[PDB]
Amino acid sequence: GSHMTEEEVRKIMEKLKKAFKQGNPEQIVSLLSPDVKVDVGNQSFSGSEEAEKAARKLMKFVDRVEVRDVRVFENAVMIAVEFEVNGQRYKMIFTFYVENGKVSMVSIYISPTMKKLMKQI
Amino acid sequence: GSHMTEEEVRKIMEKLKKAFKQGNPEQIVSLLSPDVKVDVGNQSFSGSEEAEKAARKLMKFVDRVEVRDVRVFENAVMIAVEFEVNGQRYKMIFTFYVENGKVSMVSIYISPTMKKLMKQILNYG
Ligand SMILES: [Cl-]
Ligand SMILES: [Cl-]
Ligand code: NA
Repeated sequence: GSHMTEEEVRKIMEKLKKAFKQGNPEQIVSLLSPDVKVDVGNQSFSGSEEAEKAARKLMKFVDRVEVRDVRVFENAVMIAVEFEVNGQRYKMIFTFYVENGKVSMVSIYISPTMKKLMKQI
Repeated sequence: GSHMTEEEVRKIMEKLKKAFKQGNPEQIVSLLSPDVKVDVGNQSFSGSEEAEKAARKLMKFVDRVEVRDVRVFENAVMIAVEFEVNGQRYKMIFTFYVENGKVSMVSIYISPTMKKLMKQILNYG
């Protein structure tokens, strides 16, 4: 009545996984709920518009994307990625929490070395 | 030079799991980095002492804890729990990101029905 079956979460996982693998950010943005909450480093973003703006900014600095692993846990889709920015490689973890077929919350873990870089972006 | 092995992460996972199941928050607080960042709903907390305060507030209202499932993903420990508050059961997911043997960041997913309740507890508990 308000939750998502494993099958439903898996469908969104496949979409997210495919989008990351193709380096296709627009598919992921379309999966965000209008009031999506994004947490990355000290920064926090509210709303799909703010999230889309942030995603586009980040992707402009990213020269290469590699998907290391993807896992589903309850209504959470976790994606471990490596981004190349200016010849340097950074590992990040994206967690997508799904409600009603869309992503309500995004938690992004970034390494301390990327924190300095991420402030610029 | 800066990472944690799967074995070290799993050790902390076991500690976190035991603390939840046995209902002993001080064990969790002891694993938090001094500058731990916690996000739950609209609330945000910085520092272990502040996180400790939030944990104590919550535990005042939580009458039962059930650890439904636990998984390790890279340096993230995810714990799915059910909390009982005032006779009602809520499902939550706690994600603990580990750095250098302690938890640097905590991300908590809560269902929309719990959102109002959690704001009361964390602000006014
Ligand atoms: Cl449901
Ligand atoms: Cl290391
Ligand atoms: Na949410």
